[PDB]
Amino acid sequence: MAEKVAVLLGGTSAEREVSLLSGQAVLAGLKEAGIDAYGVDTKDFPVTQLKEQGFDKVFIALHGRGGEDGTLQGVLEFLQLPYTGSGVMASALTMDKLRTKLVWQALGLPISPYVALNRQQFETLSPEELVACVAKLGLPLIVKPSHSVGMSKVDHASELQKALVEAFQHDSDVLIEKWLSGPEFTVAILGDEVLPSIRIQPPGVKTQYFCPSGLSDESEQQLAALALQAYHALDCSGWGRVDVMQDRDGHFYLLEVNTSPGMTSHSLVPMAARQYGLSFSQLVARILMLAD
Amino acid sequence: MAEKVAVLLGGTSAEREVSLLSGQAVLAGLKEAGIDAYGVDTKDFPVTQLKEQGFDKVFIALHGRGGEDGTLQGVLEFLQLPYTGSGVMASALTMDKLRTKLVWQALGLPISPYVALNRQQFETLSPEELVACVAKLGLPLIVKPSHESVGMSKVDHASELQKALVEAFQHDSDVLIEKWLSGPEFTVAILGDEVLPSIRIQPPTQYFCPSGLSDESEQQLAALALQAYHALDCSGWGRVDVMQDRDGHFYLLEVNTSPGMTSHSLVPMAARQYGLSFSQLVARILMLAD
Ligand code: NA
Ligand code: NA
Ligand code: NA
Repeated sequence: MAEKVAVLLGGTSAEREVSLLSGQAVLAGLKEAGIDAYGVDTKDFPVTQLKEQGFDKVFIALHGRGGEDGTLQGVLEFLQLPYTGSGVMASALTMDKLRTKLVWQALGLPISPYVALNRQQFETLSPEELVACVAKLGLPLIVKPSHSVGMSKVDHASELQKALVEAFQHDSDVLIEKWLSGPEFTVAILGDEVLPSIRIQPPGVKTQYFCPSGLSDESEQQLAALALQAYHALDCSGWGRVDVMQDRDGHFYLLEVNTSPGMTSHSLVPMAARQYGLSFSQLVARILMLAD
Repeated sequence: MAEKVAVLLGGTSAEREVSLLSGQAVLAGLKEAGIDAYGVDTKDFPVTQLKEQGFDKVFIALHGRGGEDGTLQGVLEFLQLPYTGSGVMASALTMDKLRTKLVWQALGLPISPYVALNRQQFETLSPEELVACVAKLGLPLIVKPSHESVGMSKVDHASELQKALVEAFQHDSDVLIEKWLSGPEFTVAILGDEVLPSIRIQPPTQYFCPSGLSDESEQQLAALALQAYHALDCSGWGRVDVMQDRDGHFYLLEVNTSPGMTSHSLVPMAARQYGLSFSQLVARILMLAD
């Protein structure tokens, strides 16, 4: 009757080294709570054998490709093992910045004005026609692939073409967004509970996090309700984090949802959890409890 | 070495019997084109061992749960085998009728008026408040769960709504109430970047290909179907289902990411009209997997 829990960690993606640390910490947190957990480095053990190996339940602490993008989640649904975080559709949809935006937009949720361009339009249209496509966005602009690399800030119209070429190296769909002044915030969600937001200050020569975020009580409440809508819009469950950006006018704009967040002692979700009053061990036991 | 190709067929879903027929036909079609293909009934053989067994490539001819919903596609991505049809995101997004509609709607593509309801609203609101939520849709109405038929009804009078909502909320926490459309229904098969000839569907069941539309209407529908398909990130192949209203406007219904491939199915019928044999069809679909 007691459950054997596999903590999937490391793997083969670019984020392997961070995932080893998330996994190690999750493992020690689950053990502290009395959970019969085992570390499973998926670089050396194939996730297709988890069931044969005796596991009843899975905690996902991989990041990036093969971890948070739906592929692993599909394996686990095929094996019929319960697992933490979001299902197939949500894990994959949250990787696609265009379709994430489209869903949010149809629900009237705030996103930064933008224009999407596919490959066929890029090949069809002259640099001057492209400039006219995006004129209503004003300046400056952010150009990026829909699926980080290949991103540029465009300060005037003449710089657009170069930024579009670079972005179309990596993808057949590209986003041109109106630039936002910042700062950036992230909001962790655990089950139905929204945790305290964190303000992020990225380096300029190191990354700094502030929790409490510094927002007014009224702003926090708006941001919390917004994050929760953004998360439910994409059909996320279990847990995740919503990244939001402020503009000069103080309004929030939705960036993305991360469906397998970092769990190292320096990561964001543990920081918000601690501020909410949970120990790391309580956090991980709660995430696991939300898998059924 | 010629590539060894696995044709996944049968499985354990409600559509097993149709998938055995699709798979049998695909198998014979691929062999006729010179492909080294083998039938693999996934009820008896686990898909997680396809690579160990020596397969280089996969043709998906399963339907329904575990075939066209992203889970199988995730196994195959993990194993790094190329496979036919759409990837994980598109396979799974096409099963979520709410999100499919939201994406289409944000792109300005035509869908029928509708209201979405979650479980918390259903528990919160009185039958009369629900009737008022959907009054703007008029009558009759189609009530259905947001994910895969099972809990789906036609509501002819306001008084029937509650019962139809109860039934739908048996199977899902999100439910769609949609305005009924006078028809007829069409389906548009897509193969790579090529749109095939539409088929008109007449429920009593009859299929017409050519569909009977004017050249100009066919062109619009073809362009519309292609946008609908690309909107949801589909690739390889699939079918787009579209419906007319009384004034002839097209409305998008759904995209099917692993269509029937029996000798009597719709995609083979459109392909035959386009000038392809069934063997050519399946060889094309396989070629689009890389
Ligand atoms: Na994700
Ligand atoms: Na699908
Ligand atoms: Na009209």
